[PDB]
Amino acid sequence: FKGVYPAIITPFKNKEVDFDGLEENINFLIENGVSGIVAVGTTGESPTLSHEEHKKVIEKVVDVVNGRVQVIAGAGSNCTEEAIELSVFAEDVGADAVLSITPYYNKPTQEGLRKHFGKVAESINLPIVLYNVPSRTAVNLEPKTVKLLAEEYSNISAVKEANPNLSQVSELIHDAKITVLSGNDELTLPIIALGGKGVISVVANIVPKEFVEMVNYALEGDFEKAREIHYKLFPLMKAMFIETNPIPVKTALNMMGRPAGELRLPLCEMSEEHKKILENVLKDLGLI
Amino acid sequence: FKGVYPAIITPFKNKEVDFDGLEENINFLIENGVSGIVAVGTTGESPTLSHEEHKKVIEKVVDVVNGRVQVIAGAGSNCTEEAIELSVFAEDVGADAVLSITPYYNKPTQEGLRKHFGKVAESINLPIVLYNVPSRTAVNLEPKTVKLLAEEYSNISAVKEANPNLSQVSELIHDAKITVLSGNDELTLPIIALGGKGVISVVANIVPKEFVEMVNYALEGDFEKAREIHYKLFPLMKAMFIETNPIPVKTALNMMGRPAGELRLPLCEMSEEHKKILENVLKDLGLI
Amino acid sequence: FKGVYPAIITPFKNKEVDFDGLEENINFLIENGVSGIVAVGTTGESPTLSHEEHKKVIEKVVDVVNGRVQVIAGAGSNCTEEAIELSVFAEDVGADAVLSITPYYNKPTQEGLRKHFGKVAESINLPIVLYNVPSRTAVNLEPKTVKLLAEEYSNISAVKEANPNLSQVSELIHDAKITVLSGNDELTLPIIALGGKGVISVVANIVPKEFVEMVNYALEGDFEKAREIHYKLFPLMKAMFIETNPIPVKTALNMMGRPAGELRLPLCEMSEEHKKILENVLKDLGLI
Amino acid sequence: MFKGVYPAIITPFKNKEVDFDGLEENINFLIENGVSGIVAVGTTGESPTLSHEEHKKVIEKVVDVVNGRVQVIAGAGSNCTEEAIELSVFAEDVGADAVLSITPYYNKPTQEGLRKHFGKVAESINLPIVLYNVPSRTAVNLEPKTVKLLAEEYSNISAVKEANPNLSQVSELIHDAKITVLSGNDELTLPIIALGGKGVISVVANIVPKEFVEMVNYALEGDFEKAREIHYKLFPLMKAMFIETNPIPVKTALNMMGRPAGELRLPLCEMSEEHKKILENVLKDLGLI
Repeated sequence: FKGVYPAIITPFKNKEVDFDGLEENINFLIENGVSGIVAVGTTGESPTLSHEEHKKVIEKVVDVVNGRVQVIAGAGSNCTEEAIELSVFAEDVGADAVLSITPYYNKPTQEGLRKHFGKVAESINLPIVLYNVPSRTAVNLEPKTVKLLAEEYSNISAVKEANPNLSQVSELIHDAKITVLSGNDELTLPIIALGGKGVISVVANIVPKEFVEMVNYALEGDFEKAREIHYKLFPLMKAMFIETNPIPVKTALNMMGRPAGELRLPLCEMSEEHKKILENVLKDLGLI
Repeated sequence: FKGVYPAIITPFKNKEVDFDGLEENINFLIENGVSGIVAVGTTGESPTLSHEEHKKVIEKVVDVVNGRVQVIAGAGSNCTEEAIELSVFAEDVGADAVLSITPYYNKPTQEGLRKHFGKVAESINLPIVLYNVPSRTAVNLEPKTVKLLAEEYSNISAVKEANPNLSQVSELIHDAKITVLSGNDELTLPIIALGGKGVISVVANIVPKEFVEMVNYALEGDFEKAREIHYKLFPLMKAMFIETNPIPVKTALNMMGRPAGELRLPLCEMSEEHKKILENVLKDLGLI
Repeated sequence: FKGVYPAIITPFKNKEVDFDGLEENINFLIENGVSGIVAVGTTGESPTLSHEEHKKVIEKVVDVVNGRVQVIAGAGSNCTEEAIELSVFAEDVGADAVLSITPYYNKPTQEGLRKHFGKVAESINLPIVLYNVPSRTAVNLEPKTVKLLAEEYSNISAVKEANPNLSQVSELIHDAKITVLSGNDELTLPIIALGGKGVISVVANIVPKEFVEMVNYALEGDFEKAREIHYKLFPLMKAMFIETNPIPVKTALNMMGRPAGELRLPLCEMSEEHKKILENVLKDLGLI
Repeated sequence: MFKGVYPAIITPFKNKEVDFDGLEENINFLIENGVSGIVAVGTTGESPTLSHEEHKKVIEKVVDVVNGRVQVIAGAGSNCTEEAIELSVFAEDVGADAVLSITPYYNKPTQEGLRKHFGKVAESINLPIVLYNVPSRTAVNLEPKTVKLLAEEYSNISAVKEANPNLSQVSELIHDAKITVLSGNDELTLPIIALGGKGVISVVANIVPKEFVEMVNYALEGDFEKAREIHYKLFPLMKAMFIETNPIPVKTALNMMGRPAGELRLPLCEMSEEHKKILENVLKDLGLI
């Protein structure tokens, strides 16, 4: 795993997944140089997709990409048995990897997380991206735990790290001997300087070419040029979290006239104050 | 809503729900004076129950209780369509009310929270208990949002408040359109002192009788007698969070030889260290 | 220690301590039922008094009170040498107790705190009220450290507890080593329910009579009547922290035409937005 | 401007008194090793536990010993505005090159209170001023909007030592401020420079000045492959520097290495036996013994 992997939105139309818009979105991202696509993660609205829709979206992404970039299937759950069914499906349907979130809400212990991901890792042969986002899940996947997992299971391959405490990123790089992927667009630059190898990205849905450029300069070690793009995208990056992801990214795509449509409850339209702000940021970049 | 409402565990035996054990537990609680039972909440491991088991547990609680005390059924979800469907089922199956958790993990705005709970309120005629636990969900249901909800829908009746900042409870009581139930055993006494009317409780699975008396003292305004049971049980209350609920409560029940059985992954067995502490707490109380 | 001790403001006039206003304020609070006076704490702007103003304000409080009620002198500092000096001064000048805050900013360890408070307790024969407020000091004085202090030093007699996690208060009460005084006006009712014996108060500066009545109702165990006043005063109690104390309380006292005067930098006049909220709260109470 | 590595020097004590000879010897050690400047009597220097007179004499000793070879930044912050002015005026009068000025701690002023506070400091002197933000100690966060107003009004508001570990605060400063950002966290120094910061005010540069200077110069020149190598080699040491509250670990470490430090002043006190051993092993691993 290296470079930019947009966490793609799931577009909706007439209350159903918009499979055609999906294809068009995927092809857009591929023309602009992304290394891969993460299907049905948080930005894909996994919580509000039926079991059956989650499967059809993954299959659609696998079928459209048709090997041109890595397809990473969202397969996390806070129920271990479900995380297994999903991971096995991702392998069977032809995904190249699995993104597996730490169980949210039920708050397992570190031993719980170890056991949980261990089952997941044993269930499939695919590379697994562990996904840590304490601010949403109420649990922090500790580096020592990842080190144990990584040393037991060769397919445990990377961490998408969205803990904003970057000394966790140092511990992972130093002790854990795992690939770190940024889980926060705005921390991608400093995480890559730390040893990080890429990013699973929200904003790359909107500006894939520029984000790909930025990340490529950061990987090459050209931070002067990376910073230039970072600072240019900086207001857009802030606007991506002006309300909870994916409310902003879908709003922005609608404003640009790209496929996205409605958010599913309990997610809902941005405030007007917030819209105008995003509106202005998009205008400043000449995106609309 | 008034008094002690144990949030019951879901006992397991041979990877299946222990229906006889459930029945044994319910009658134990009823016989010790609880006002009602909360089925398949987070203490009942709802995250790791199948859709089928969820419905079967609630049906069994309804049928065993047989109108004797209130049955409040867990029916929340971070997907609104799923919340509506669970709530409809609880009504159709004969439950007296619905416990509805704020969407966890996807972090809806206050407006999205209001829309989510509105859809739930509109789907059923049963009284609804809203459930706020920011330390698990990563979202705080604000008192002004409860106020707007209780104003719009007459079946929005109570809030199980587990926010540990008791100014939020004072604000709920002040902006007075709902009954406040303690969502934390150890804060039950000060929450009733503030004007709370009961508790949805973990510890009441273990010491139903004593907790019922404490609460009744607090409700009567006799805090000297209430404090005396609070303090007797204080070490027990702490041990109930020595690891993530329901790990300790199930552990404790197994210890006492009562129906409980295993935890489902990613929840797992307590530390040897932590069990020793729990064991000793239990022993000092003559429960083992 | 029992009942209501206002932490009095230090009024200023023409850039100097307003000793007459001070006298007038003290007399007003005594006439309206307070149990004592806390001089030159945080609410009295101790960080912005010179060393000589600090000693003078305390001397004046001692002199005006003239033994009528207990005088508790702010002493204490994040430098142990200064804390001893301040404490020995309080004794020499005729105060009845000392209020001693945990060192702020320099973050000593629990062992550091024990040694700091030990040196203070050895330096004087007066009773000492420990002051814990992690939200300001960046340090939490653990109940086990209090237990240890109280066991070694018989003049460590109380803790002013401003940690809003009321489990910490339950722990302090369970050890029964020490009197608990509320450090937060709005948590006074629930803290007394838990076994607290009173409050070091901000809002008592504004409504001494009403707050004294609330607190006595609570100490007698009449929570029905305690609740009535707590809810009557709730919007005021919130207004008291709408910005950092003592900016609201001095603002309210000036609006009321009582001695208070200017705030010393870095504290400064409240926002116009916050002034409007406070003024309406004072008007609702008939205080302006 | 401010650039490169500025250690926040300890104040060494001998027999309950500031150890001036030890202080001199520490200063020359750091200068020998290529530091850009010295930060005197900040938190690492136990500013809370020094007398007024010790504070003054310590800054005086630092100015004199340094003798213009490197920049001297004098800690002169207080949570009392009148005292912050006084300390600042003194730093200028005595010959320091710059003032470090911490957001008032404990009393929790509002943003506007902070602006007015730093405004009075800035009006009091002509020295460049480094604003120090460290919410984990002060209970307050100086917002980039507030820094931007300061810098727009006062030409001598020159840098921020940023110890807030939320690094998008750092990119908000780089993006909006026009102030120099200095790292306030040894372990975040490398990612802060990547974001465009220009150096660090450092605890660990007291122990390994030559290594830190060179890691920083690599990160400054944009050679992150080599910055990373030194960052990870020092990573256990950087964590040890906060194993207990700074400056407990750094002084414990200097004493272990037989360099001037001596005792901590209450309420600071000796490290636990368990923490001592962890520190010792990391010192042993780097061969600092």
